[PDB]
Amino acid sequence: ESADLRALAKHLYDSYIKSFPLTKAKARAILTGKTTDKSPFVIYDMNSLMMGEDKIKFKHEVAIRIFQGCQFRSVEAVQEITEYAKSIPGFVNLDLNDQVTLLKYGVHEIIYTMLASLMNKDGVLISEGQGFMTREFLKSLRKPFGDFMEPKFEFAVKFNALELDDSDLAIFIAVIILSGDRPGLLNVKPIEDIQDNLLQALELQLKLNHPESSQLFAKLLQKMTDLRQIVTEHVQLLQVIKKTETHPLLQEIYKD
Amino acid sequence: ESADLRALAKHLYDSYIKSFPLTKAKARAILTGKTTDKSPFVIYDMNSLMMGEDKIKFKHKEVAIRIFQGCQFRSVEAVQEITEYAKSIPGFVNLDLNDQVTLLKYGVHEIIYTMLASLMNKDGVLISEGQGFMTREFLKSLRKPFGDFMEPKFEFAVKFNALELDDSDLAIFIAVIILSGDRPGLLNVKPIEDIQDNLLQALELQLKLNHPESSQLFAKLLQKMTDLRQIVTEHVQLLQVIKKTETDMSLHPLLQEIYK
Ligand SMILES: Cc1c(C)c2c(c(C)c1O)CC[C@](C)(COc1ccc(C[C@@H]3SC(=O)NC3=O)cc1)O2
Repeated sequence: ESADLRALAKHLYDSYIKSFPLTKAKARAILTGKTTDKSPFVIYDMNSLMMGEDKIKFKHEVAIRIFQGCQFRSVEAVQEITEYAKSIPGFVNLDLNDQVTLLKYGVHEIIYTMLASLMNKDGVLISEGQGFMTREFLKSLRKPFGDFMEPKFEFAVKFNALELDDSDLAIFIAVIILSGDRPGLLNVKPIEDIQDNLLQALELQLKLNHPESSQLFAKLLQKMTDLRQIVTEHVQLLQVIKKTETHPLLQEIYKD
Repeated sequence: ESADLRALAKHLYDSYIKSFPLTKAKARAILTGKTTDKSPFVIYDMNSLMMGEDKIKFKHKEVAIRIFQGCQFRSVEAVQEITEYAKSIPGFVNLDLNDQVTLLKYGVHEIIYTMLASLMNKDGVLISEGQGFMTREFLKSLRKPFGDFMEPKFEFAVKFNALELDDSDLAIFIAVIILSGDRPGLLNVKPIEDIQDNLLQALELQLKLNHPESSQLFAKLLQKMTDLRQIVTEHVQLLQVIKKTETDMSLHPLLQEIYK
């Protein structure tokens, strides 16, 4: 019944709010919004990063130090997503090796998804939204690194064209984690039974929440392919990056 | 209204029977055994193959290369049919002309491997209008580069075939593929994207009437549009290996053009 999907929907939004500090509705204000409640330090020069890097609350060559920090968050979101996943009804009851797998692979698609929420066409928010690093600056970086985030900007700008909100992404995010075609799973029926349930709940969500936006649920699913390619070809930089910087205890934190 | 979509569902099925002579319904009857009039000749090793040329017509220099140029000739004949089918898609011929070409350049191969599964099972694939059948094992067993071309298509086919789509559904899905905004180099994307909402609308309603028990098949089907791109990519690159280990073997120009 609809009452049950609407239930599971509210459920997942709630976990989404608890598990994820910086929400999209929150970041949208902080971004180009007109609210003067605060003003993120903008990073645009080389002469503004190191001037910001003194006054900010960062926890850590420049083209490399910039990369490493985008890796500090990846290791953070990995935890936020994991905690969110545990609240997805049935996820903890799956076989445990299977949970690790679903998360091993979904993490990289969940990250770029919610990164699109901190992104507009000119840059991206940083450090809980206390920063905005311009896209023009990120292109300007040493050749192994200059096209690091350019694909994610390009993809974000399309994904945001959909005008999803946090209530939409919550159910969307969940569908990714339950992909059920990940390498190496062992009991696949329950993963799919859950995904079907979430995919149902997504469909009713966008229909209730964007009745004018027609066939939006169908457009959203094909953005999941756009993601699987972003991640495919993001690994191809992440391998070639192991052909530049060439820590022991740190490499263990960041390994893969 | 419902009925507008069911009319568009019928129109595309009708173009589909007329544009493709090897439907999934023909393929599935040859493969099963519903007959003794349409049984195929099976090519399980080299020695079969020289006999199959006696008993079937293949207008075909070594074996891995002639089998491969075999796939080329068929590919070219495949593009010609999809180009024909595309022309029947309401609105497609009304687009900007440089865009028709673009949608076709990028869509033609996602579609080939889609309807290739119609002709595949776990054990092999139908060749020559269904007159033959080449074991997956034989295809894995060809010379170092070529014995890998068919395998991911076999892999995609076994998952895809599991959806149990018939021709009435595939006709709509093929047309959802062609009309894609996401194609690089497209001039005016809104009129394309507007068509596809309607094609998608049709596919959603079609997949529900034709497959009620099968929950979320529309969703599930839209997902496998990911696996196609991954097979095109894997091909394009492995196709570049051949053209430089094999600088004597040629490439049909149509294929050559639609391959940037
Ligand atoms: C003689 C013959 C063969 C050998 C045959 C097929 C037919 C119809 C034949 O008549 C079809 C299945 C098939 C396994 C070919 O299936 C493929 C079709 C396309 C492709 C990709 C090619 S490669 C390229 O550069 N562009 C393509 O379409 C690979 C396998 O082998």
